[PDB]
Amino acid sequence: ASIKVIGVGGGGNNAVNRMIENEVQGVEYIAVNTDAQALNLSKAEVKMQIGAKLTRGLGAGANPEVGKKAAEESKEQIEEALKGADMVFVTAGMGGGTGTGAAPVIAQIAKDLGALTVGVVTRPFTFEGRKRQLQAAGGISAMKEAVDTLIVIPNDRILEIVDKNTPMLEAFREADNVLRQGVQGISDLIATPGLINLDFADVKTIMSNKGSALMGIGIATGENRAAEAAKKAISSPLLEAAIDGAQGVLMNITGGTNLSLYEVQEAADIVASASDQDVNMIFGSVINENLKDEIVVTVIATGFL
Ligand SMILES: Nc1nc2c(ncn2[C@@H]2O[C@H](COP(=O)(O)OP(=O)(O)OP(O)(O)=S)[C@@H](O)[C@H]2O)c(=O)[nH]1
Repeated sequence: ASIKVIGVGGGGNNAVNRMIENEVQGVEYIAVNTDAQALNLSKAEVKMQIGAKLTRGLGAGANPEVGKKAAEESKEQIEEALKGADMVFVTAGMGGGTGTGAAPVIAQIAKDLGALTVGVVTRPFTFEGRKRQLQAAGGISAMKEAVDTLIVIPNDRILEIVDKNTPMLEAFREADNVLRQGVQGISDLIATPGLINLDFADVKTIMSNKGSALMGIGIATGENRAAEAAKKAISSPLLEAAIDGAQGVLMNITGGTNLSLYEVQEAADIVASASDQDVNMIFGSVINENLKDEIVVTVIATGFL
């Protein structure tokens, strides 16, 4: 009922902006940064500057230690901001200083408060350099110890979706959109009750912080949309392990008012047919009025180990 989405650092805050612009509902947004300048470009209602004393508003200069200590300096404000949350999503681009360093601290505060804590983060593009990869790896494992589930999106695979024409700025806008889809694929099923009844217990069921969780997305229009989006999702480049490896699978099929009973059934059956015979699978369905002839299928795969 109290669902919070908390973006951390530049990348995460940009993802929270795409979410606000697509009027994702049912969630309270919070933006967190060590950089005061960037913070004021956030559209989130609550804007939290962390590590005022340590960084004086100037960012964490690409050092995860500073991001971590910034979030520790602001320990009590993060607690106040999150009090009463049943569920907390923590988004960030891993690789820099504030995301990598602060996101784990914020995730741990949320778990400690009893929130169901899901992380949704990206691993950086290979073109960003070995040092960004290293820093990111470090924060990804830190995050896994601090969340109930960590969804990890490998940015390189985004380049296998958008065309090879795409320059950096547009590539990163796509990353904001994958991050949004990872949060929203889950939050939409739980923010409001759908036509398929789907509760917290159902969602707790697919939660594992043992191994990075992975997501697949598929989008289609036209008369064969259900099967095409289901099939694309199970074949998403973002889904680096095959879906049959997963012990847990959440599936979100979203569509417009013409989303049909047979499509739901078809998409659910495709995804279940690709999955392990003993998978624990929870399916949800939501109507998005703004979609017209397009459907979206998201799968979150967990418990690969
Ligand atoms: N989704 C998204 N990801 C971004 C964007 N800009 C950079 N990234 C990714 O996130 C990673 C971290 O960058 P960023 O969020 O901007 O740093 P920061 O966490 O704020 O860290 P800092 O030291 O500058 S204070 C980058 O390595 C890159 O992969 C963006 O605008 N949107």
